[PDB]
Parts: sequence; structure tokens; C-alpha cells
Amino acid sequence: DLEGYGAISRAMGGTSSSYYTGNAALISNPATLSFAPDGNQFELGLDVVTTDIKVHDSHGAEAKSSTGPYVGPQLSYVAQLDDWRFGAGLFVSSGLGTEYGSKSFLSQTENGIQTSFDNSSRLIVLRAPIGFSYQATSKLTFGASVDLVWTSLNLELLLPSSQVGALTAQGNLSGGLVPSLAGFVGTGGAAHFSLSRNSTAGGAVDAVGWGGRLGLTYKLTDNTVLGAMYNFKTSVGDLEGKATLSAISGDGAVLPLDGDIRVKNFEMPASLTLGLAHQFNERWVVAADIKRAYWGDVMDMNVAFISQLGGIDVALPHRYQDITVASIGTAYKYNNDLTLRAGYSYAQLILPVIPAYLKRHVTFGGEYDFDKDSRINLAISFGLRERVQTTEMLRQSHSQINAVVSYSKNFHHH
Ligand SMILES: CCCCCCCCOCCOCCOCCOCCO
Ligand SMILES: CCCCCCCCOCCOCCOCCOCCO
Repeated sequence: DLEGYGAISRAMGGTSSSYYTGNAALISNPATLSFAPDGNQFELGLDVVTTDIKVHDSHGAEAKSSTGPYVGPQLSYVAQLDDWRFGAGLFVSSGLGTEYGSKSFLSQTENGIQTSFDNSSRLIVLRAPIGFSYQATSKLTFGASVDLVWTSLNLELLLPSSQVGALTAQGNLSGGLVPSLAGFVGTGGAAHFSLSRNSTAGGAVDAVGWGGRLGLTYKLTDNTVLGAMYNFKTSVGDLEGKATLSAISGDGAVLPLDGDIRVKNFEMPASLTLGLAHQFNERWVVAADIKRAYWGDVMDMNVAFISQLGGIDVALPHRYQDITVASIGTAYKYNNDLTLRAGYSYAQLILPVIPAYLKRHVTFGGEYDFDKDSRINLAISFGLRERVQTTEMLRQSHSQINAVVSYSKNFHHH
């Protein structure tokens, strides 16, 4: 989440508690949809998430990922029935995606042998919300919305023998496949996990579930409105699909094995958000928001792989603490049809294929509308780059850019 939804909400540091954010409010604060211009709003957009990562060896070897992006489409329509606003939409998004290739050290056996396995990641989450909004009384504005989330997980991951040995020795790695493959992998081999299938027959690790939120707004003054919204815990099942567990010996021998894999217990925590937007002049508006993701309340993960020959189970325990986000955003009416936006956000061990989220983000946004019904919104969010290190004694450097773009046509009732 953190960064909100939509070209304007993202160009404004992820702020969204109480100002027109567009059709994307269907996920953030649907109560803001009542601030929409008279009529019905059709919205179309594209999300692109560039990622730059460099991981280094204890020998000066590097594996980098960034070396063409995933583009997520965004369709949605909001309708006005008197005081009501009803809206539906499909919101595609990545939430992980790395590609280190197969010529890197991450693809070598605890031993030095260069295997040909890739090392990559890709998480895709679709959100198709159904929601409404009621302007209950000129002052407050009710707003609810249910979801339906579709998650897909692509994985390509090699673990040199020392890593499996410690998992195994820690008791975090179990299964009947331990005693049968252990001799093959040995001292200088590894194990590779692959989740490469797509869609449906394909296998493809995915899950479908529900989700939802509700919020509200209030205008104490004539240019200062306040907002808040509560998000429900994502009730997603286990991600399940086909996976190939493949053992590699000290001389590069490969012993693949197809089966089922389940990535158990993970949802997405409930979040509480409080904020306020204020207009100074009349062409300049400023917004500040404070978000609280209840990660710490996720006590309820694993990875269960199972085949005809046996299975392997990995028990990797979180250690989660609620996170807090502080965001501020600016919008400026520079022309009669050109707005300028900008903002900042503030958040608060390794594994190169699943990078941790970034602490800070600096965004820029712009709006240009040809008519009073046709608008184009742009946004560019930079996830500030942070360094961080841990045989495999690694060090990682990770930054991230974000482009969102959408065309917004306003229709009129006849
Ligand atoms: C996916 C299964 C991963 C399980 C592999 C565990 C591998 C861990 O290390 C085992 C190391 O011990 C084995 C020794 O090397 C083989 C030598 O031959 C032994 C008899 O003298
Ligand atoms: C909401 C995002 C959830 C995304 C989860 C993707 C990460 C889940 O685990 C993927 C690993 O399962 C396959 C391999 O076996 C585990 C590897 O050993 C662990 C590293 O220390």
C-alpha cells in the first residue's frame, strides 16, 4: 500500500484521507468520492514500477536487478445517483519484481559451480473493489467498499547448501525430502525453488480473497477538511500452485521434482488513517496524512512443498511491528488547466529476491485537462535508496521509481 492509489494521490506523497483523489479512492478513502465533480467518472491508467537493486559478495562480485518493467492497468467507473456515488474498478499492481538473471553469484553452488538457474521474483495483486459513498449531510461523508484481491507469485530462488544447512539445523527446514536429498546436495551443492507457471491450468501460485474499507470526511472550515478510514484485514487464503524443487550436487548435477507448494499464513494487516487537507490561497492546497498499518497484529508463515517422493517444509517466523507513515502533499493551480503536485512520505534481514519496502519516497505530480471533463494526471514517486548488509555475508543497495498515469473522462447525465 503505502503511497496510496491514483496519479494524484501518489504524486502527493501518498496522501488521501480527505480530498478528491479520483476513482482510486475506492481503495483508499471512498468517502472522498463525494468531492467528485458532478456526473460520472470513467478512469483509465497505467502503473509502472522500476526497481534498482545491487547485491554484493564478500569477493566483490555483484548481481543487479533492473537489467523492462511490469505495467499494471487501472480501469474504474464512478456513478452519481443524487447524494450517492457508486463505483467499481480493477486495480492491477506489482508489489515485488526482481530479475538477477542466471550468470550471477546468486546462481552458484555453495562451492563455486555456476548453475544455470535464474534468481527472480514477481508478485502481482489485482484489486477489484465495489463501493459507494453518501453525502449524508453537507459536512460529513460516509464511504465504504469491499474488494476481491487476486494475487499471483512467481519465484525463481537458489539457496546454496550453507543456507539450507542452517535452516535444516535450525529446524526451520523439514520434511521427508530432507533425508533423501541431503546427501545429493551435500557440502558444496544447493537447492532451487521455481514457481514459473502462469495462470489457470498452468498451476501458478495464487490465491483469491476478499478485502475492504470504510471512511469519512468533514469540513470544519471553508478550506480545511479532515479525513479518516479503516481498512479490514485481507482474508486471503494460501497461495497455491505448481513448483519445481530442484536439488543440485557439488558438481552441478540437477535433480528436479515437481509438486504442490503453498505459501501459508500472510494476509495484509488492517490500517487506520488520519489526516487533513487545507487550501491557503485558492490555487494552492496542502495535505498531511498519518497512516498506521497494524502489521504487529499478524501473529498467525510457511512454505509447504509436496511431491510423490516427499516434501519439504520451511518455517520462517516474522517478527512484525506495526508501521507508521507520515505524508504531506502539495497541489498548485498554475494555469487554468495545469496543476502542479509534489510531496513526501516517511515510513518506519536480507534475501535479494524479496526486498524490504523503502523507508522514504519523494513524489511529483501534474494535471492537465483539455476540457472541464477531460483530465490527464501524472505522478512520479522515488523510493529513496537505502543501503544495508547482513557463508554469504551480503550487502544490498535498493532504490525505486514510480510512474502512474491516467486519463479521466467526466460524463454528464441526460
Ligand atoms: C531440498 C533439500 C535440501 C536438504 C539438503 C540439506 C543439505 C545440507 O547439508 C548436508 C551436508 O552433509 C553431507 C555431506 O557431503 C556428502 C559426502 O558423503 C558423505 C559420507 O562420507
Ligand atoms: C504479501 C506478500 C507475500 C509475498 C510472499 C512472497 C514471499 C514468500 O515466500 C516465498 C518462499 O517460498 C518458496 C521457497 O522456500 C523458502 C526459502 O528459504 C527462505 C530464505 O531464508
